[PDB]
Amino acid sequence: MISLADLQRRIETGELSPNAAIAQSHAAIEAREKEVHAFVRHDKSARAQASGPLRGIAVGIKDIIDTANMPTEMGSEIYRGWQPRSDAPVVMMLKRAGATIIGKTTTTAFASRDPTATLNPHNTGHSPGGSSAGSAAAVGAGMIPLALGTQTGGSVIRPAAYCGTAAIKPSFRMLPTVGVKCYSWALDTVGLFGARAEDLARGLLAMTGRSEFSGIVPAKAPRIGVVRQEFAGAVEPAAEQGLQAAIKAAERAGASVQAIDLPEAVHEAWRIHPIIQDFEAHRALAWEFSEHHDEIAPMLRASLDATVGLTPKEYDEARRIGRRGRRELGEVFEGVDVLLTYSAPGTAPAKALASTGDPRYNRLWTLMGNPCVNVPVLKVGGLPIGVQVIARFGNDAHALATAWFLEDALAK
Amino acid sequence: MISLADLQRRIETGELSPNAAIAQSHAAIEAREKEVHAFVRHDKSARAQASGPLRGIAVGIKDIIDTANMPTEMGSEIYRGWQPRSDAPVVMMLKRAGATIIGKTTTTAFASRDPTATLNPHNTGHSPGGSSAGSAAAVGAGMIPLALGTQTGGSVIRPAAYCGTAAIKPSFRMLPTVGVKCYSWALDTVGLFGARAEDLARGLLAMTGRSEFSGIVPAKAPRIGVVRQEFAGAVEPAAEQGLQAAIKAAERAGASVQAIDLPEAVHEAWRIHPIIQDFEAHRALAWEFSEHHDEIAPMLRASLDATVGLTPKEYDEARRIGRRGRRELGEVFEGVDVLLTYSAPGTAPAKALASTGDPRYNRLWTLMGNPCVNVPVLKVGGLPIGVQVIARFGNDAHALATAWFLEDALAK
Repeated sequence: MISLADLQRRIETGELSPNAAIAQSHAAIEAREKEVHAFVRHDKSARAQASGPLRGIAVGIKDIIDTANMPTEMGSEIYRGWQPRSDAPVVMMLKRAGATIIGKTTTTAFASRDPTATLNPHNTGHSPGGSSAGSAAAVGAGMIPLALGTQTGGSVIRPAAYCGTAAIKPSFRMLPTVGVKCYSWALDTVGLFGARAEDLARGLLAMTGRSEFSGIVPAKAPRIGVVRQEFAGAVEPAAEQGLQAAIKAAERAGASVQAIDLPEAVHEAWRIHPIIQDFEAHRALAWEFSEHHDEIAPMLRASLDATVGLTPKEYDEARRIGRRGRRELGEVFEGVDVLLTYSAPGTAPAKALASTGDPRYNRLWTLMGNPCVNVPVLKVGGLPIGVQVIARFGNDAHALATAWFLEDALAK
Repeated sequence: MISLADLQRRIETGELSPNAAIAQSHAAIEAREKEVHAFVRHDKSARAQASGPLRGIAVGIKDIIDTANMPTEMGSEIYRGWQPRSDAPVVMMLKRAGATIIGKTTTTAFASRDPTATLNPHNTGHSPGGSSAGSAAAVGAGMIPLALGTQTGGSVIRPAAYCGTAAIKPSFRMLPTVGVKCYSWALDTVGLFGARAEDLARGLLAMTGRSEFSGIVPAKAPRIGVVRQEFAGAVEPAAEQGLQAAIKAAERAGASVQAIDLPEAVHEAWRIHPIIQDFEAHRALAWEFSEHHDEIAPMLRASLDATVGLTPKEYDEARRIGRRGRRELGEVFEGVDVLLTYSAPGTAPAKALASTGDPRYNRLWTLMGNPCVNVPVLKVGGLPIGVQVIARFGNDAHALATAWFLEDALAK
């Protein structure tokens, strides 16, 4: 994988040149696209910019995020050829910092369950996950140093884990969703994929100019609370293997690790996530569902068909539960600095299964809103396995710091 | 003005057919549109639907709200001829309910300060307000029974007051802002324009399907708390005359009224509203500001050019202040059912002033998120004056009921 921070340093000292950096990505992409299929379209003519901390940095953008110079097809035939007039605010944050929008990465139709044609970089016979399939795969294939994705359920953390890349879903609403196809406005959150926690930090800094992302350093003696989300069902061995590997490394590194169960109110929040997501999806995709029903990809069309009867009443109650869940979650952070849990059910599923994977271990946090970071840990049978690092709402910086601490810990 | 509730009742009993109802609107639009100029576009072929609670009901749509079959030009040359792919969810809520989208109504460029060419229905020498100029003007001129607008500061309540129409800015995020050109995602709220409070209720009931909007009836001996928002400065005579008149009509109607001071924390919220708004505006209109700076309407261009320096730090500080204001504000509602205040600084300004009016008496409530309803009280010099009925967050039904009560109180 390509490191964003690495490129920056090398370019900042004049050791490396922006055009060279960009030329590399163009090469890297051409080197494996026929193998990975992580891009809907690649702008071969894309060139580096003259100034800014991100000059020389190639960025892939999930195709539900508006671009003014390239189509934004939503991973759906309904939007084949569709061309937004403007660039989404998050895209502008990148361009204003000097980034090079190198192409649009694949997304499942309307960022839901329907698999894309993208293949896992580590094993072409497996899925790269969803819905931010291309952003994770392209970064995992060393095609680009950065990529934007989105998460409603687990569309950022899970695919990152599956593809062995670092990634973060910032605190809810920190990054605007303007110009980003909505699935569920109560959940949709923009995310970044990179090589390491550090790369993610430098990215958010460039995009937001927020001091908290400036000079982030690995955390020291982190207070960690491990939650296995029993309420989310049974996990796969490989996943537990990764979590234990991470806990062991962290303890050796000086972290105080303690297992903990989540409040009952949090369990409930995890359970009603689908209610909020699907009820809102019906409003958010009302036009598509009403005028182009049969054109909506199979799986999404099915989940929508099955939920046409969700009511405003049960939806309001679902949101009440969500609020209760957040409140009692904050209390959990009185004792620990971060929570550690699985990033996915296990290794990425074979493409033959026609599944991007179950987001059951990701959804809760998207609803709570806390910042989440995927930390690549190990690989079972060649397929990557990671762990999810979660901090208090609004403390994305500490999440990346601890995620960084953890990365070095695993590096022995 | 055309009453939505009235048309519904007559269509229901069979007294009026949906086709005839829509024909009535096309005609009502034809009759005054040349003198008012409330529509960017009037779809003369728009027909009524056969079923639904809103069959035979024509609705004007503020032009920053996406429509699939008509252009959405955002009141700006930058988006001339811009055609959205999908209808915004709120639009779909109307269509799915059986309504007819009869046209797009004027909006100031990107919903800010730059006046539209629309004229006040009560006196063409005056402003209809803004930024939802056309929606207030069209309903006020008796062209349509309903219209959608938005409010970041006072874009719904103020123009409604100026044009003498009933209107509601529902609780924050109750209506989705998907497909609605964003100015400030922390503030942007969709609102409705109608003849009376009851027409609003019927509109929200059909759009949301929420029971709290079903069977609404005038409130009885409501407990009212009068707030003059001194932090905003003194209001113009006409505005006070209208307020003083509403209090007396209410008291004589059986309601208990009392002057109340707003928590200092709330005053501060009003004060920092501009920071949140302007700071976000810079991210929301990033593409426009960077790629088409000089094409931005003069006034908005000036306010943006003057706030480029706002920082993430002061921004977050303002959001913290806003949240504190929300908490302490809820307290106020433990003693009183609704608050009663001004809708605008006074009567509509003369067009020659090149101003859509000062939003200072509207902005706080948009940040607080409480549902607000404008009640037309009287007219000075032939120009309408209203008062703003405000209920605690999520208590929209009570806001409409009290507004309905007040409407009757004034009819004596």
